[PDB]
Amino acid sequence: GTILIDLSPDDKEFQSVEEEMQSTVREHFNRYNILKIQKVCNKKLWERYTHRRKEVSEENHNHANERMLFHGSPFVNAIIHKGFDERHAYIGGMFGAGIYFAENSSKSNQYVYGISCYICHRQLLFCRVTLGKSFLQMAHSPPGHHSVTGRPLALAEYVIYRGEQAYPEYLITYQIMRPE
Repeated sequence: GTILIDLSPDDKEFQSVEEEMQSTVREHFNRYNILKIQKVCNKKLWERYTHRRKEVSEENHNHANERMLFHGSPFVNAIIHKGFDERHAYIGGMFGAGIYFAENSSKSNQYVYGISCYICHRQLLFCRVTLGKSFLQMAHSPPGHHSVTGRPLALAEYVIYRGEQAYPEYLITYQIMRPE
């Protein structure tokens, strides 16, 4: 029961997600061509998220440690309908078998087509992620912990090992803009 709410570029919510998308771009293109920012409204994927959010709160001194983070994966189209699913994690990842996020849109943009075209439209997710007690760096969370924060330039990555601790709130259809 997923319904996509298309946001007007004149809407404060659109501009918020637009600036957050554009301002978090670093260099390893310069700016993005933001085409479509849609809200993801699924009552069951939401009640599943919030239920888990409260579980983590009670295990972390009444602090969910919630963050808005970007996500890229070949599974975006499936995620918005079936929710995040740790079962589809990669066994050999640097931080084990978890779902990867980043606070830089440009980081998540790397993982859109698995692990240089200006024409083909891309999609990222801008998600609510419950980090809870994040371990600074494997199969699951370490004991007493709910997420992994990594920092391998030195760009921050965040990994969860339970699909229900993230909700794909915004679907951003965009292109990387050609440097003039």
